[PDB]
Parts: sequence; C-alpha cells; structure tokens
Amino acid sequence: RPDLAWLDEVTMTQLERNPYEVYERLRAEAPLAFVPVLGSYVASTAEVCREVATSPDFEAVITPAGGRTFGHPAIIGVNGDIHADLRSMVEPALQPAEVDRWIDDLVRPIARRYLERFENDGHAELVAQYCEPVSVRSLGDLLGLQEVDSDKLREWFAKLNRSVTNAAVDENGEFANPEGFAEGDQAKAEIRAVVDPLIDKWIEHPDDSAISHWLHDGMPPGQTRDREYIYPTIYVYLLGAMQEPGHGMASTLVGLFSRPEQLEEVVDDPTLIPRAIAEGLRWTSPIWSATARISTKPVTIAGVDLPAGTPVMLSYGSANHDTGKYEAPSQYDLHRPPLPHLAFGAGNHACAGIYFANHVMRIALEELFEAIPNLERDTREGVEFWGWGFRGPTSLHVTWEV
Ligand code: HEM
Ligand SMILES: COc1cccc(OC)c1O
Repeated sequence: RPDLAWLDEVTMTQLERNPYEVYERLRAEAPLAFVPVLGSYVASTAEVCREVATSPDFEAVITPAGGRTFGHPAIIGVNGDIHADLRSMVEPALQPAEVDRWIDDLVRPIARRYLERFENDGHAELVAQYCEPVSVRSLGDLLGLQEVDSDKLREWFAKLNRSVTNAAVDENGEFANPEGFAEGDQAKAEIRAVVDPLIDKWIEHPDDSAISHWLHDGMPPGQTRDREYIYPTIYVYLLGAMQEPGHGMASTLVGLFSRPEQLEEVVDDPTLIPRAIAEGLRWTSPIWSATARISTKPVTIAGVDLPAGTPVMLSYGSANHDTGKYEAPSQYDLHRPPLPHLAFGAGNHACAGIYFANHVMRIALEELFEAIPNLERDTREGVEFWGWGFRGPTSLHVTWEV
C-alpha cells in the first residue's frame, strides 16, 4: 500500500518500547493495515477490532510466534468442537457464582503474606514484590501448583511472553530472531518436568485443583483428557492468566500516581477500586496485541478487500485509545464515564476469566492501600512500560513515611 510506505521502517523494538505513536497513525491512516515487521494485518481501532472479533466471517487463529510457542490445541487458537470442549473445560472455576464463593479466602491471605514482607520498609518495587507474586500465587494455588514457587511462575510467564511476542519477520516473511523461541522451549521443558508428575497423580487421585478438573470434568467414567490435549491451554494460563492481573494492578497504580488527587480519592474510598482498575486496563491494556482472527471467506473490512485465510492481529491496546470513543485517551482519568472497553477482547473468544481477574486485582489493591495508606511513587525512579503483545510497567518503585 503506497501511502503507508513508512510502515516499512517501523521496527519491532520501536513497537515494544512504545507502540502508541505508530498506532495513532494507523488509527487515522488505515484502521486495518499490513505491518511488515509483524508479517500480518493489524486492526487498530475499536470499530475494526470489535468487528473482526465478533464477525461470523472470522474465526480464531494464533499469532505466528504464539503458535511456534504453544502448539495445538491452544484454547486461543482453535474453533468448533475443540474450542467448545476447551471452553467447557476451563469455565467451571471461572463462573461468577463459583468465584464469589472462595475468591476472598484465596487472594486476601496471599496479599497479606506478600505485604508483610515489606510494608514496614518505607520502600518497595511493587511489580516484583507485590503485583506479580499476588497474581501468580493466587492462580497457581487455584490450578493446583501450590508447590511451584512464585519466583518460578514469574520466570515462566516472562520467558513465555518473550517467545510468544517474538513476532519480527524479515524481508522473506521468516522469523527474524529464531533463537528467541529457545527460552520458550526451555520454559515448556521445565513446566513438563514439574507438571507431568502432578497430572500423573491427579489422574489416579482427583482433587479440587483446577487442572485435576480439566482432566476429569465431563469425561466418561475412568477417563481423563489426554495431557497433550490440555498442555497448550496450560501454557496459555502460565503466560497471560499468570501475568495479566499483576500487570493490570501495576498499570492502574501508575495511572493513579499520575493523578495524585485521584489516588487520594481511591485510598479514602476503596469502593472506587473497581472503577480505577477498569480505567487502568483501558489506559494501558495488559493484553495489548496478543490475539488474532483469520477470515474464513473473502471479506471487506475498513475498505480492505481481504481474501479468505487472512490473519488479522487484534491490537486491543490501540483500540482502547480510540479517539472516536475517548477524550485524551493517553491520560489516566478515574472519572471517565464507564464506557465499554476491549481490554478483555470480544466475541466467542473473549476472555474467559474476567470476573476472577477483576476480583484478584481489586482485592490486591484493597489490601495494599489498607496496609500503606500513605503510599507514594518514588519520583527519583522512572517507570518504563514495555511490550507490544503484552504491555505493562517493568518496575514500580514506591516510598512511604514509616
Ligand atoms: C487483567 C487481567 C486479564 C486481561 C486484561 C485479559 C485479557 C484477555 C484478552 C484480551 C483475551 C483475548 C480475547 C480475544 O482475543 O478477543 C483473553 C483471553 C483469555 N483469557 Fe483473559 N485476561 C486477563 C486475565 C485472565 C485470567 C486470570 C484468566 C484465567 C484464570 C484468563 C483466561 C483467559 C482465557 C481462557 C482466554 C482465551 C479465551 C478463548 O480464546 O476462548 N484471563 N484474555
Ligand atoms: C498469546 O497468549 C495469550 C493470549 C491471550 C490470553 C492468554 O492467557 C489468558 C495468553 O497466554
């Protein structure tokens, strides 16, 4: 496309570092555009993302580097009967009535445990010391990985993140950085060594862990889902389900710190924490551009005639800055009206764990503000955000008077 020749000079590092300038141009110039370094069409506006995500003429497809990492059948990358089974497999523990039975007793003790390690220090780096540990320890316990330390769960989702978002392609459409998949492969090898004995035990001795239920639920007597059939969805969980609540927490805190009067409002009135988190997810979407759909027949979208079999990346993080929907979207504003957002996706492949994720983030922020009501950002340190596929702050240094 001639007028978009500038996209030929967009680099993967630029998008990782800050994708918002390029995507602001895309939303104005070409809401559906082929980005050469990504090797794919990308949807940048709310209208196009929503249309593709909910269209009967599209189905799910995994991004190329996502497929290289996860294989088949990743719940995010399959359709039809297999997708229906995998959705029925994961949905029981995510049902709102079920989450509300036990989410407080799960997350609140975990939050307190991590807070107790630093709440009297006067200083902390909240990403590593609080947001990521609460996120992974909560989900890890739900899954049945109680004995996998939070440090290891965090390492796994970091390696899986880098492998899944190793998206850069060269002039021939080939992956430009094939060595970048190696740490994904090594994370998977470590996960197998840890989880295979757990699956061995759950097959014979089912318990209340989610993965035991993934093996046994809805199966004939004495049968379990094959472990090779469920492992790719385990990997999906060990990346985004482990990573994203911690990133949503942290981005919400950075946004609130950027509006000090609003941080004070939320500390004074913790019933505003859910609204603060919803704005945080719009403001810096944790899953920024990590899923995709593929056309199943010829379609015209945003003036582009697409053949059947065309993948389209859903850059929801860009859609959530659509100035057709929001005023000054790069500014965090708790008092924005509660409008629809796309941080959880849309359609049949929309996020399955919204209700759980929102509660994890809410409880974690509740306990943090109760423990450290005078929390302040350490302005001597910068906050850098990183990530095009998944985006969040790489650290969050804070201080408080002890
Ligand atoms: C703030 C935290 C989270 C955010 C922002 C988020 C966002 C998303 C997004 C954008 C997608 C892709 C939707 C699409 O392609 O249209 C997704 C998929 C998914 N998420 Fe969430 N997620 C979060 C946490 C979680 C958690 C904690 C779990 C599990 C306990 C979870 C389970 C899933 C599943 C199973 C899918 C795949 C759905 C499917 O393909 O059918 N997510 N999520
Ligand atoms: C590409 O990887 C993912 C995409 C969307 C959601 C995920 O975890 C829930 C995830 O791991």
